[PDB]
Amino acid sequence: PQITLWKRPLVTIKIGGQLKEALLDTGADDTVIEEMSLPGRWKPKMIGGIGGFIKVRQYDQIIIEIAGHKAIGTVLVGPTPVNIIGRNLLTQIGATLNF
Amino acid sequence: PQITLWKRPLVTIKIGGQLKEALLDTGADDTVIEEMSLPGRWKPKMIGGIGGFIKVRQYDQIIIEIAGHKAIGTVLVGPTPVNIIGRNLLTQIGATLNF
Ligand SMILES: CC(=O)N[C@@H](Cc1c[nH]c2ccccc12)C(=O)N[C@H](C(=O)N[C@@H](Cc1ccccc1)[C@H](O)[C@@H](O)[C@@H]1CCCN1C(=O)[C@@H](NC(=O)[C@H](Cc1c[nH]c2ccccc12)NC(C)=O)C(C)C)C(C)C
Ligand SMILES: [Cl-]
Ligand code: NA
Repeated sequence: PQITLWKRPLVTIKIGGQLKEALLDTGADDTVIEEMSLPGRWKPKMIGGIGGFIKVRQYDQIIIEIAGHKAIGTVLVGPTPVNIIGRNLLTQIGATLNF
Repeated sequence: PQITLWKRPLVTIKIGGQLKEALLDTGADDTVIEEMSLPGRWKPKMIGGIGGFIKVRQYDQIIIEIAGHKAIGTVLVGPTPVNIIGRNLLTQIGATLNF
């Protein structure tokens, strides 16, 4: 699609068999989702944002669909205020910013 | 332009007579710039995200030139680690996400 920005760029994602809403976020290096169960081992990661840093769980090679596009990559799980699809997965679905 | 997302979408902006680097951020509702002087009255605001909230000053009807494209709107000023161009100005320069 071509997604304009008058509204939040919220799309449906599918992860773990579950549909969720997430923000397509070009300001995010990484993809961060609210607490949920994911398979396998995780590794620690610290991410920084507007209010400081937080610890998240990093899961690699997670199958996730983003607005109907399949991706397989790293998903961080933690106390994010909103599910965020970052550039690691935006690149996998071929997204660009255009003006 | 068409901006791929392999790297952070950082661009040069001009605001308040000053050149700065800022992140084109589709996930941001608002535009937030590091501490600087701007004209007019302001009001305080708390903005949230990863790591919690920071207090900022809200200035209205500010012009920012974003990679050569002028936009006017509300600009927040405060202790952001990264200058952020949010949707309120991305819309004005006709930015879209495409995939
Ligand atoms: C690996 C890593 O940590 N990378 C960082 C980037 C980075 C590199 N060096 C650093 C050094 C220090 C700090 C950060 C970095 C990274 O990618 N961070 C991401 C991140 O937080 N990105 C921000 C942009 C940003 C980048 C860098 C510094 C600060 C901020 C997101 O792109 C950005 O889109 C996030 C997610 C959604 C909204 N939002 C924000 O931070 C914005 N908040 C908003 O737009 C909120 C949204 C909202 C509505 N209702 C709410 C209720 C609760 C909480 C939030 C909300 N609105 C308002 C009005 O507050 C503010 C910029 C205004 C996370 C998600 C991985
Ligand atoms: Cl439009
Ligand atoms: Na599906």
